[PDB]
Amino acid sequence: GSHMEDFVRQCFNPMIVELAEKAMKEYGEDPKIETNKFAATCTHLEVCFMYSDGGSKHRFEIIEGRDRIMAWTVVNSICNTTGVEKPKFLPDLYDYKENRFIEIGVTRREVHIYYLEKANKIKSEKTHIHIFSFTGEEMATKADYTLDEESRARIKTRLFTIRQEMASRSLWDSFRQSE
Ligand SMILES: C[C@H](C[C@@H](C[C@H](C[C@@H](C[C@@H](CCN1CCCC1=O)N1CCCC1=O)N1CCCC1=O)N1CCCC1=O)N1CCCC1=O)N1CCCC1=O
Ligand SMILES: Nc1ncnc2c1ncn2CCNC(=O)c1nc([C@@H]2CCCN2C(=O)OCc2ccccc2)[nH]c(=O)c1O
Ligand SMILES: [Mn+2]
Ligand SMILES: [Mn+2]
Repeated sequence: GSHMEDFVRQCFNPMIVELAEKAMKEYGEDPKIETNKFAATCTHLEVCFMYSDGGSKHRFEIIEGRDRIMAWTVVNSICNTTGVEKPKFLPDLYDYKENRFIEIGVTRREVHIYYLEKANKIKSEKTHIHIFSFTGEEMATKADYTLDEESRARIKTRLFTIRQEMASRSLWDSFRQSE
């Protein structure tokens, strides 16, 4: 295998690793080759799941982690349930409390840079955007951060723990440059 793949398997829990493998193979990418994107898929997955964990019991409909056609099935149902507009791109969550889809981003640049790319690419206006970084920074639409401070602070801490673990294994440099 590879050093990055070995690190991913001992860093994330097996359920996350399995969902990342499925999501990567579903789009023609092999986790054993594109190991940097393998780490980023695991990171993005865990962040979405910690995010959904931060709300109430039945607040978030998780979209990420499902297969493509079932994910769009849940989106069509949410749209016909509440009446919100069907987004052009697959989001990560839906907030039943605020009635909006959420796109979650985990970047290795300025949260402003990645927000600008995502906000211009989405072009749906209704989809709420929330970006985390590997340095503790976050940016969200209308400065509305959805969750309480304690839940967001846990995610940031986890991201920085992943960053330190990669550097100890001298993997962080190629990982930050691969994005
Ligand atoms: C035991 C516990 C594991 C976590 C798992 C949970 C993520 C997520 C799990 C899967 C369900 C699998 N599939 C396959 C298709 C149908 C389907 O449903 N997916 C992915 C798509 C949506 C979904 O449901 N789920 C399940 C319940 C709610 C949820 O979000 N979460 C949430 C926090 C971080 C994390 O990983 N659980 C289970 C419930 C409580 C909990 O925390 N562990 C092990 C040690 C650490 C830990 O937390
Ligand atoms: N190569 C593919 N690997 C898995 N899933 C893929 C994929 N191509 C498409 N999908 C499914 C639909 N896209 C997303 O869900 C999605 N995309 C994006 C960005 C922004 C523009 C395109 N993009 C992209 O290429 O994915 C990057 C990526 C990598 C790991 C984990 C999540 C995302 N950032 C999201 O935070 C996100 O959730
Ligand atoms: Mn997604
Ligand atoms: Mn996302």
